[PDB]
Amino acid sequence: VDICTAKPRDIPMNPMCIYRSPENRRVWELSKANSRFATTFYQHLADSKNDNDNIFLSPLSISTAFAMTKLGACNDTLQQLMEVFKFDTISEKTSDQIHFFFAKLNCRLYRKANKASKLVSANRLFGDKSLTFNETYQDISELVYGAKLQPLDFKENAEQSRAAINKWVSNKTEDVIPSEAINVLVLVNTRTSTVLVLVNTIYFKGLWKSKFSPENTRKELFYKADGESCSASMMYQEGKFRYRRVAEGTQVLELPFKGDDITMVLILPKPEKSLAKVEKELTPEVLQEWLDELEEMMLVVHMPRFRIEDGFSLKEQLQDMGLVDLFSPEKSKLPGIVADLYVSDAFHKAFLEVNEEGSEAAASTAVVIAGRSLNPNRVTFKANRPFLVFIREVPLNTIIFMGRVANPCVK
Ligand SMILES: *[C@@H]1O[C@H](CO)[C@@H](O[C@@H]2O[C@H](CO)[C@@H](O)[C@H](O)[C@H]2NC(C)=O)[C@H](O)[C@H]1NC(C)=O
Ligand SMILES: *[C@@H]1O[C@H](CO)[C@@H](O)[C@H](O)[C@H]1NC(C)=O
Ligand SMILES: *[C@@H]1O[C@H](CO)[C@@H](O)[C@H](O)[C@H]1NC(C)=O
Repeated sequence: VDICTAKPRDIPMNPMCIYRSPENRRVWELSKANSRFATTFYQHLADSKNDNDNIFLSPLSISTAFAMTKLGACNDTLQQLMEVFKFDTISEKTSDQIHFFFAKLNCRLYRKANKASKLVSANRLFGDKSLTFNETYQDISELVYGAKLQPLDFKENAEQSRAAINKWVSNKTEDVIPSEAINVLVLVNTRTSTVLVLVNTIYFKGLWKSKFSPENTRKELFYKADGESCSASMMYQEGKFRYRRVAEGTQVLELPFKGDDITMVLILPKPEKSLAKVEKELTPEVLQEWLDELEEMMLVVHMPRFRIEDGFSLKEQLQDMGLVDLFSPEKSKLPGIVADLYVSDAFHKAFLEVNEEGSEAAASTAVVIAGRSLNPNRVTFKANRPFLVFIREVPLNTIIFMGRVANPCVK
């Protein structure tokens, strides 16, 4: 039974606790949901960080992790999830249906093979070796999120347990891997013993559709939010890119990878406007508006060559966002997982490496453009100051990664 084809009827979905939201078409709406959480969570994460600190994460990964957890959710815990991750914005739907749409979203995201640009997703459950897990939870987790259940000796050998998990992450999350994201959820019982660990991996390998030439790269000044500056490696190139100059100076620019399914969007505000303001103003609706107004346009592209990485606890922000019960040893309601449970820890680790090739291994490459004469009055895009970055799947319109480049300088 292939999920990709299977209809809603074919895949039962024996849901323990069902919840009705207030008042491909579905797959498209889930992406909106997923994107609403993304930008929101980013704003929270941003306010908790310093302006000149880089930010990077994969919100798709996060949504997926907590969607998996939602499988056993019940009562308020269930609702809070549906609300915090905006799953309830798919008007008049139900807990279990969200998982059908995710099965579809995943298919068109990962199963659809044919690269030049590679997007792979790996999910695994690591549950206590000596417990009896609910078979519906098992099956559905496997079916929908392709997550298998591996037993570990959490009780008597937590040390070796951690090793087992890491040996697996390494085999998945860093062939070369220049961009990835890892999400870990620790589920514990009232006794402070690890019952289950949810692990989500997503990583991307993509060659620029219009690659820069290393020969044209040169050390130049990047201007930090602290008013100082440092030496960045500026990549350079001229060409046809989807672009748009929106509200008060802000430049939006799309750089697609080979395949055209996956692209990198940059958001670069004028020198006199702070990235902070833009971040605060970045509502899901505005963002969508910007992506639409994008039109091909010959221009020059000055963009630094960088490697950013990030790591943070999901707990605080998620709580402030409404997700309380799930972390509350007393309130946490996840009955559908074992035949109590609460989330003790939820951390996220990610990094993105970009260069003349794209999200790929640096290479000794050159470029020759022969009979070209471009209007001396063309637009220029010089990212020598902090700018946002998304890596979205266009067809499905989902934000795979996102972050901020506040300092690309390597020193
Ligand atoms: C695992 O949880 C599932 C719900 O996700 C339970 O399945 C239900 O079981 C009850 C009684 O056994 C049936 O009346 C329902 O038809 C089943 N489905 C639903 C959606 O409720 C199941 O009981 C649990 N299994 C174990 C071993 O605890
Ligand atoms: C949770 O939902 C169940 C049935 O879905 C219901 O019986 C119960 O009253 C709700 N609240 C609690 C605290 O169990
Ligand atoms: C992961 O391990 C498998 C063996 O199951 C091996 O075939 C594969 O090459 C490894 N992948 C990476 C990225 O190391």
